[PDB]
Order: sequence, then C-alpha cells, then structure tokens
Amino acid sequence: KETAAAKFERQHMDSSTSAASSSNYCNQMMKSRNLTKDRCKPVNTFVHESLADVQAVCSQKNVACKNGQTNCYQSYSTMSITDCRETGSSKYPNCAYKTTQANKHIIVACEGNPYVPVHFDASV
Repeated sequence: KETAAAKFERQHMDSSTSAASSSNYCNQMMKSRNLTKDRCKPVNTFVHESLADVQAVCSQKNVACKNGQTNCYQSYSTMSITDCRETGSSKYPNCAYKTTQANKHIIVACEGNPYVPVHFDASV
C-alpha cells in the first residue's frame, strides 16, 4: 500500500537540475505519475530539489494550510518547481496542461513520525 509520503513523492518530487521532457513536461508527467487515471488533476506542482531539501522544509517556517490546518511549512529558500494547470480544451482521458516553470518558496503539509511532506499546499 502507498504511504501518504510515497504519494507526495509520486505526485510532487521530480529531483532534476531544472525540469526536462520529450514534448510537453506537464502532459507527460501528469500521465506518467498516474495523476490522469480517475480524472485530469486540474493543478499539480512538481519540485526539482533533492528529497532531503524538500523533507527539511518540515523543520522550516510553520504557516497555515489553505484548508485551515496549521501543519504547513514554507521553505526558507526558493525552489525550482513546475506548475501544471489543465487547459480549457483539456478533456479526459487526453489530459492537456499549461507548463509553468518557476523558482518560488514551497508550502507543504507535513505529517507523521517521522514528520515528512504529504501534501503540496502552495508556492509563494
């Protein structure tokens, strides 16, 4: 069974120097990571930092989660990310995204023992 942590690695971790693909990063990645199985996930962020750097955010700046939980953590440093937002013409199962590369502070929900990232909440 997939842990909440393994799920966050599947949905969000793409440890890469920058962000690379053959055609359209978001179209390929949303499909290859099973984010277009049950539906086109409308928005999804991938983080191109090491797993260690991302896990470390759970000991960085404590902020409120978008849903009102207080177990969210903002990265002290900006991180190399890519945002995937479904296009207007996107129709399942042929999910179509606009790829937006950025360098921003990530906010993640941290949970468990050990205390590790389990949701991607926002970037600032």
